[PDB]
Amino acid sequence: PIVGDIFRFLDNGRTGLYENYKEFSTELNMTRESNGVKVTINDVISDGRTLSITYSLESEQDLGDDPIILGGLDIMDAHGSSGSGKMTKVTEKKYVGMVTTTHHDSNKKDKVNFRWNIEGIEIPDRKKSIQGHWNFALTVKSMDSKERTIGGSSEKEGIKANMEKVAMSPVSFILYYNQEVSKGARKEWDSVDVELTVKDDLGNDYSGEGNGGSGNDPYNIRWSATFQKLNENATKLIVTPRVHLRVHGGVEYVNGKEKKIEVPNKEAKKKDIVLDDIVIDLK
Amino acid sequence: PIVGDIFRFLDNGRTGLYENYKEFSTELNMTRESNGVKVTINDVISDGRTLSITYSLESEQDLGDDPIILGGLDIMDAHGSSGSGKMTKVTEKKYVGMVTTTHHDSNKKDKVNFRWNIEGIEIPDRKKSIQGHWNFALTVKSMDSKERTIGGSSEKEGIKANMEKVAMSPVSFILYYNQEVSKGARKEWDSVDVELTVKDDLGNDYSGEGNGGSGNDPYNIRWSATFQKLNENATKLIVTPRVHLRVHGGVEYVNGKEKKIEVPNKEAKKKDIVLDDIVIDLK
Amino acid sequence: PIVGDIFRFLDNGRTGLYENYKEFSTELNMTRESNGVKVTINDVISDGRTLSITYSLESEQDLGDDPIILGGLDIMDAHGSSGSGKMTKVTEKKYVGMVTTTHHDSNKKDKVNFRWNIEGIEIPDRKKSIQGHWNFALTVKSMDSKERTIGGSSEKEGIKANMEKVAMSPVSFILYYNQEVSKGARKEWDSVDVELTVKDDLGNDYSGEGNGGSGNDPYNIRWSATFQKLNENATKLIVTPRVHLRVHGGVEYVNGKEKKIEVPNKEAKKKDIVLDDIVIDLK
Repeated sequence: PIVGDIFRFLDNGRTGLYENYKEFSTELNMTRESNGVKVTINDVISDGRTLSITYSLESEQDLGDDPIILGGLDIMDAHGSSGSGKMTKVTEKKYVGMVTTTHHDSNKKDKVNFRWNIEGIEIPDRKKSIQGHWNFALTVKSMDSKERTIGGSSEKEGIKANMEKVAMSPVSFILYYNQEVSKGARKEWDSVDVELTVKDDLGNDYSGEGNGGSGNDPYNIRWSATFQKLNENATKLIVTPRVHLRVHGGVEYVNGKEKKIEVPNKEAKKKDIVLDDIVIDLK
Repeated sequence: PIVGDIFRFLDNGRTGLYENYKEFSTELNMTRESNGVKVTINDVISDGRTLSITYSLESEQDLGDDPIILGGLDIMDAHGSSGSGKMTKVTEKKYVGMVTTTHHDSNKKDKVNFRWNIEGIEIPDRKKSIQGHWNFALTVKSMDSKERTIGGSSEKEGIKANMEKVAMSPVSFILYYNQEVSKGARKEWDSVDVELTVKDDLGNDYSGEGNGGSGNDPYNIRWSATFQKLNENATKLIVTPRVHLRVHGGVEYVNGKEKKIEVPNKEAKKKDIVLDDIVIDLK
Repeated sequence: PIVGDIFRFLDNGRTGLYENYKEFSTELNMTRESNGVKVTINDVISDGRTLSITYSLESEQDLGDDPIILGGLDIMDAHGSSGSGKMTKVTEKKYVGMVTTTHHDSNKKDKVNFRWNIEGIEIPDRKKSIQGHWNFALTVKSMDSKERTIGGSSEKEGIKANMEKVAMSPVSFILYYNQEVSKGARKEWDSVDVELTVKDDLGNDYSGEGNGGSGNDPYNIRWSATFQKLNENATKLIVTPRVHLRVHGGVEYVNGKEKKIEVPNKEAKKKDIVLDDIVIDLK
């Protein structure tokens, strides 16, 4: 009850990644209640890399349209961490959502100890928050995954994508990789962002979702993304790096020398998208 | 100054619980000030079970109608914890409030070490927050209480309330207890909530307030509540468990078979309130 | 890029303090990215007393006018701490800001270990937050400063300002001090606030900014403030303590005894500003 599978309920309208999550999840339906607010933490699961959690939020009284969870899901001994969260209305007193955390410890964790510590629910519609504490402290065993360390790359505008690792669970698979930007390229561009699109030998496409990036400069970022149950008959992944370059503010028309149209800075120049292409042996 | 007794000022319009809190409180009026905002932490007190704190908030500039404290009151070595907070305007630059935290360590704590760590004041009226840090780190000695471990219960619809413990301070008293729900009952209901109402042998009623609940499933929840200075001539508590059952979304009219009115699901059925009744020896 | 020197960009319209901060800063441009939001932590610097950090915030999608950083900059082994933060729009997807934290460890710290842990970006304009994690864990070496322990004071209305310490970095200098309030004075006043204004032997004035205050009662507060690069030819600081006294709610007119105007409480009385004056040997 509420919604039967929160992972699929939340997986919209480009779709697929969460498809096998509940079945591989540990169901807990463990509850905390203060101040008219019952928080339940439903399905639980851990890549080894990323920990995803499913919850409900029920109240005595309207949360409205976009309640804000104050607090945080925290992994003990995460080295860095990144994350995401969604939430969706099912009734004006029921909400289901998902919180996701990715640690940046070099190796994956067999057991993830985490604490979900909520300190408040803001109800922006009603200008107000519900104060209190709702806490869960628990550790989860990770599903196993096969990781191979891989290489492979393509360059172009200065600006170049390196594969690092691949990891395959029963439910999903992960691509680890990073972007490098040259002194040339850094200079004409201030937001280089390298997306990968995934196919296998075989026809198929993979839906996926970033898990966050990191860097010591604004340009050389290690990233990783998670994608759909790898197809069992696939031999090879074909990876295309989409690169989205950007710099605007205001700007100029130069009706010039005549009668030709011309902007400083160059109006098509100064924020574009480019491509490349890599082959990974599932082996 | 500000308001003389924040505990009573905050205790509205069903009334009584906080009545003796200030007198048994440790007054500290310890202050922190950054960014135009002076936070004072006035009265302090600890059940052994729950820690309640009283504060003022003064600013240079309007908080408006419902300022939001970003941060948290945290008990060191709390096992779980729950809590509540209220705040009330006294001037457009003065606010008084109370924060309450309940730990779920099996035994009560003689000393409670806590940290009140504020990271911000949102001013939803003005769409804005005041960023900063205001921190108090301090430990409080608990008032003593007499706790007896008790049993006693009543069942009905599957769905059954068990007393666990009673604890009596000079200022207030606590009932520990839990609800159990059967496979039968769980199935027709998704929000069973067991409230207790308290009398003594003697006429009197007790105002009280939940301190939070906990469970490993959505149904079997350990709870506790706090109630008024127990009356000294009372011998026995008479406890009535109010049970509020719920499931709606949309719904149906069936003008049928004729001419009788009929909803799926059954429109009076599927969210009700029931009762029972228990006797506890103050002994 | 973005803005070249965030410290000066943020230093408005009484101006000077941040003027030499970037040059003495450690530039890091270390980045974290989740959920469409790239947070960069640009310039870094530490008084020994206070740690100031500069950052950018870039998004895929409007932050609007006053985004709210949920989370906190935290110093490990800070004894108490206080802080401040500003942020300013540069584009509807670019924001630059500064966060400042002051620890109240008796001695200054040669290395400050801190964690910047962001758990969310509220977008009050759009009623909404972006959930996730963006974390930086890093330690900074402090710039050296010359601290002398000093005394000196002036009294008046009961109510009296004591110098404690002075500390001079290459970029800025700090005055440590405290206010004391007598039983007389405490009684007619509930918000005594002692500001200092700074000159040297020499003509010059110093822009400065509180770093927060602390006290075990609402009145005797240790404070400190930071001011501009001390002028090299200065021999002595001339410090004037401005004292702002306050108590209003409502109030009265007494057309009386005739025809003279008279308010209870006394309408000019009950919130004023007074002064004093101290000489510190730079020695």
